[PDB]
Amino acid sequence: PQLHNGLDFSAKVIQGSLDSLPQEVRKFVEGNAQLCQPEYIHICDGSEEEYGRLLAHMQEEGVIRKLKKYDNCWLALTDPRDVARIASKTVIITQEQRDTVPIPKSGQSQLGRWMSEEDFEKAFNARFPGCMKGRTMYVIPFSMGPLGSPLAKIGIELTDSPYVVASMRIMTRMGTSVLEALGDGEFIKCLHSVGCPLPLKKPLVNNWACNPELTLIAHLPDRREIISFGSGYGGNSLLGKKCFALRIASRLAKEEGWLAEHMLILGITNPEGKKKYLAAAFPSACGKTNLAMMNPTLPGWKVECVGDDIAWMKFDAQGNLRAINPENGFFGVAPGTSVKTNPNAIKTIQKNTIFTNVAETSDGGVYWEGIDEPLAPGVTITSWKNKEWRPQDEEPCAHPNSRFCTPASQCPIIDPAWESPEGVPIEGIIFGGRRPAGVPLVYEALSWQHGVFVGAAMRSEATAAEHKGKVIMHDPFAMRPFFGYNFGKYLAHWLSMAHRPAAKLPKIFHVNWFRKDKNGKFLWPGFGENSRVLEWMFGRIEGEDSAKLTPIGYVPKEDALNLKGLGDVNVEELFGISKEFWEKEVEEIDKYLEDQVNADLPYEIERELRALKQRISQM
Ligand SMILES: Nc1nc2c(ncn2[C@@H]2O[C@H](COP(=O)(O)OP(=O)(O)OP(=O)(O)O)[C@@H](O)[C@H]2O)c(=O)[nH]1
Ligand SMILES: [Mn+2]
Ligand SMILES: [Mn+2]
Ligand SMILES: [Mn+2]
Ligand code: NA
Repeated sequence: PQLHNGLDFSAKVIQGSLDSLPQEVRKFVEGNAQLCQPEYIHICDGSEEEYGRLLAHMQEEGVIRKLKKYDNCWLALTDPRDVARIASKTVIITQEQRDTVPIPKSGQSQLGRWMSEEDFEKAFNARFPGCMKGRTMYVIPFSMGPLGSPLAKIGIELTDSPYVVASMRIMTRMGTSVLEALGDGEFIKCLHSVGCPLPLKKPLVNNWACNPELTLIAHLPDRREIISFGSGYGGNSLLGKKCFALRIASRLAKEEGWLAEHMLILGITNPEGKKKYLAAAFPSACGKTNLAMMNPTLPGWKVECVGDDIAWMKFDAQGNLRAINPENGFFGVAPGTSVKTNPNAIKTIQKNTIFTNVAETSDGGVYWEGIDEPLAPGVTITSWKNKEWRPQDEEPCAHPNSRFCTPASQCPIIDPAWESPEGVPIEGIIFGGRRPAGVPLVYEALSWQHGVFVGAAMRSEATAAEHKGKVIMHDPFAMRPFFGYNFGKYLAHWLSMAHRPAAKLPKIFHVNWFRKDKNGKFLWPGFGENSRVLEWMFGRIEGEDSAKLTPIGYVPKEDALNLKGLGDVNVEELFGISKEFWEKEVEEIDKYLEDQVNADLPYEIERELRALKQRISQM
């Protein structure tokens, strides 16, 4: 069917067969093989054999090290220039800027970053041609969600990184069964290159291929495409993790009437054996993963994990808000993780786990700040920078957002319905973040509309490449880095859920684990003690008379919370609501919503802001 042997890359296939791919999958693979000029094409099958060899190869090349203390665990240390998502290089392309972000009255939008089609075409042409020369293009067929679930979506990721392949096997469902399930159906096109064709133009740092200068993570929702160049790390390279999971999915969700959110999903069971599912949106550094796998301090209570990071939610015919975890593993922040703060994570990560940018102990174990396991005298620490490290050094031993990448199936408190194709019925949505002052331990929204306002108004003390130290910033719905489209329209979409006939709208709560006294000490012990707060939400969903009305919403009554074992807890200060603080809070929210959202702000949000101002004025 051709004049030469040009567009057929069969000769370069080293696993699988181009003939076995669906027609549109093949076109995507061969079009990008022509552009990127990889040496080989490896069609991934997801098999155990594929994985072990892939790992052994990366070991054979010094890309990863085997962690000899554990069962089949591996360490990758990156180039320090490639250590997180870079917000300024993360862009969404649409015809009109306003469909992607509201137009800010001053400075930049804090709610997204748009690039024109024209600008993106130029950027793409400056990056991808020839970018995989001398490397293998891996073809990763993957499902976001349980295979065959009506809530699941399929992608194909092309990548030149075996680290991506290994990690995507953990974090998504991938391999031949996905290609079988897909047939000729639609899929998200995911294109990734580390941007270091051979022979290398620049020196390789720490055996970690990347192109910081040209790093660009792009999303083209109208084309169903994600195109990412120059980073090998995390949400920039595992294109399911955030690019698909939140940015593309939230736009699909908008079109199709569902929700794609930065939320954990947990199941909680009381001492009577009654069970409920809760979703919670907190920003990075605010403890979704701790909550999602909680070991509850309260006797007789049980928490089970459905997911720790992404929730895809859609109302079913009965009106239940059904949530799936579209991921297959946990991509968790390592620092701060311990038997104390997260015993169930510790049990999950002892096998078949890939660690990135953590420290290594001389006996081949993992180490990081806050691990709360002292070492035997004589055991030394190699930092994530590959150097020897002593506890009194300036630098930390692990990168502060270093990660583990671990199969979800290995969590000992994994919910037996975590892969159920219909999802789990969410009865409560929880918002929260780090507020050192003013915001009490827990409150409950007065209505759905108020609850959406509470999500919209979220602020949190965030912590390096965008500012020095900790600073309180807006992070509505914990989605500030992740909106697929105009935030004002996202709020409208949330509000519209109230007009679905027979919808069983979840109760909305806001939490604050991080309130501090005058001297900077935490008022609330947190972690497993947060079961006490979950108990109250549970009772509130059951309609128990355990709430006192305040201007910000409902709070627990005096003695409504079980504080047995916690007699030193300053409840006065921890639940205190100051008129002065809240006058300032509503003024600041007003200014932020005006500046950042303006003409796209829904009426209902403006009304909730007025209502809150009014309630505060009567204090
Ligand atoms: N004081 C206090 N700190 C907590 C609590 N729960 C979690 N943390 C802290 O939150 C941090 C861990 O949160 P992360 O794992 O970054 O949060 P996450 O929401 O899972 O973030 P991503 O995985 O990036 O989405 C550590 O600093 C913990 O000490 C709590 O109940 N109280
Ligand atoms: Mn080699
Ligand atoms: Mn997490
Ligand atoms: Mn996250
Ligand atoms: Na390395």
